[PDB]
Amino acid sequence: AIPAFHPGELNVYSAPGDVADVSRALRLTGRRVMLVPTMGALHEGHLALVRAAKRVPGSVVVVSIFVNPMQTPDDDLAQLRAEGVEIAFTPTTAAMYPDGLRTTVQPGPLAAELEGGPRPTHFAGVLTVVLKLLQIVRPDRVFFGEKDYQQLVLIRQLVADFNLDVAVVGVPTVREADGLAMSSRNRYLDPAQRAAAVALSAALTAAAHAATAGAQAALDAARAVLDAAPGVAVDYLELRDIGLGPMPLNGSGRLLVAARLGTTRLLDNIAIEIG
Amino acid sequence: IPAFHPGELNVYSAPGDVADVSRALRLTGRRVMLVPTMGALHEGHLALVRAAKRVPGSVVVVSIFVNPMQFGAGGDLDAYPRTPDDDLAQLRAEGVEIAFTPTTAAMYPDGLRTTVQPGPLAAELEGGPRPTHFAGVLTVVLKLLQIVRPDRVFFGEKDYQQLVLIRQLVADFNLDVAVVGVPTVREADGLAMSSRNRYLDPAQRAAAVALSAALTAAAHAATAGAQAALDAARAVLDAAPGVAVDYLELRDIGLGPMPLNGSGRLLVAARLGTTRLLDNIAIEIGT
Ligand SMILES: Cc1nn(C)c2sc(C(=O)O)cc12
Ligand SMILES: Cc1nn(C)c2sc(C(=O)O)cc12
Ligand SMILES: Cc1nn(C)c2sc(C(=O)O)cc12
Repeated sequence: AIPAFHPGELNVYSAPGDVADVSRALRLTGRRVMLVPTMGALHEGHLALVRAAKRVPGSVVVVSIFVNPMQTPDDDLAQLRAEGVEIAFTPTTAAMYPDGLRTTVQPGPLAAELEGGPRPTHFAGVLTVVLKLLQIVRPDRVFFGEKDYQQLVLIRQLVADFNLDVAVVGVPTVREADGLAMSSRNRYLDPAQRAAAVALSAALTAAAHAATAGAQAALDAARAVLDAAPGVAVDYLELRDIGLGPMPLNGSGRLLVAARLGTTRLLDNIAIEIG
Repeated sequence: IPAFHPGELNVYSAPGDVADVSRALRLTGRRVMLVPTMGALHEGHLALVRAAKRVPGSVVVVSIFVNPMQFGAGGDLDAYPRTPDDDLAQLRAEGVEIAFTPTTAAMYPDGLRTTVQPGPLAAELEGGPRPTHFAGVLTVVLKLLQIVRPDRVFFGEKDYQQLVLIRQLVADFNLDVAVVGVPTVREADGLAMSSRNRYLDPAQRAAAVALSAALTAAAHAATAGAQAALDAARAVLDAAPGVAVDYLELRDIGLGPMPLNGSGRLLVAARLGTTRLLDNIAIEIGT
């Protein structure tokens, strides 16, 4: 028997088999199943993922809330109900890992770069759980923010390399009024830190406009903006091609930055068109 | 989609071709059965095919791919037997409707990039000296499952450790396929079917009955306990000219981090000249 599913309401499932059976039943009814993976503590950046999913005609939206051990609940659910989301998938760690940590996904060597410097197993955790959610839910499209750009690229590698049939959709970063990318970590910044933190996005938009004068100009403009900020310890500032290989001499790229303010690590990135 | 002719063998090399045919067949009600192979087909493989065929309304996909990722060496990949003409002929005789024969480039356009890391079972038994072998196997099997999206996938008990690892892949990644293990098909004297038996000369083929003889002796000895079962098998292997044993191990049925209770699996690997042969059997201890 298919688990209970009430159309137009928020249906919450905590068992992977339940959400798997309801998703498969809905697919058979002529719905397109959209998956929005999250770790809860939802903010407007997560809601942009939800809204992008909802606009696909025929969509049913599944939002998973799972804190990976390997990479309020009531508040989150209320936010999803207010968005018209019909399915939330809220499994326990033991439901996700009933045999513990066993077969995992090994990322390619991109996972050791950039964010993988301080956290060399983070992406193996992310890709393992993303793979599992994709198999449980079997969505037609899966939605991820561009803010975690290296994650997004590695996800696309997973999908290509394991021949997954899902479409991966990147959704542009949602930003505070001064450009700071949204994050639950922003609230930990004191006022001097929060003022300094706008240097990340300001550096990146300066670089994207400087880029008519070429790659070096784009990088030097971003470095000058970051150098104008106090208490911003830059971990990296890298211009790469769109798939995070070496930047080509012109054309399309991506500029990524990460920095520590006090004990809080912030990331941002932007599209760059060289010349 | 490309062309699909029922009651005929349709051969697709392009992953996208077999994926589109598979999805179209599933959409019309047929259940899709996958039998992954490395070619060089013998009656062991045909038993998997026959098991697949008997599932009602099934369409059978047999894949043939010598997977370079599960080979290290040392020339093992180049030496693997390739008999493509006979393979497709056998499949036509068995009434299989789909053969999937992808190229290396189609499977690995980016080389080795994201891969499957098996659990600790992969570092034991066959994996002890070949620590990357089962990562190769699981990577290729995951890709085939995603390409074909079968309802059921068929593997031999012959390669028992592989089968157990594929059940772990399926469970651990929440794959929506059922894994069917098919019992080992044997020559009249007991020798397990294998695409390596072709490398046994007459003397080695005669000597090689010792593996199956040892294992069935142990299974019967096992009414007297584990030591009795192991010592019976060791005796038979010891009496065999030119069999060099690499391991003889009695484990729990899942080969995992748990001791033997009542039900076990006894596994052997041995070398006859340069030919390495495997076999295994169910063991029931005592009562
Ligand atoms: C910032 C931000 N913008 N968006 C679309 C997203 S999705 C997300 C997330 O952590 O999933 C963060 C953000
Ligand atoms: C403000 C702001 N900061 N960043 C990194 C970007 S990207 C962007 C945009 O319109 O693409 C606006 C902004
Ligand atoms: C003959 C023979 N050798 N072996 C290992 C086995 S397992 C078996 C069986 O019928 O279950 C028969 C045989």
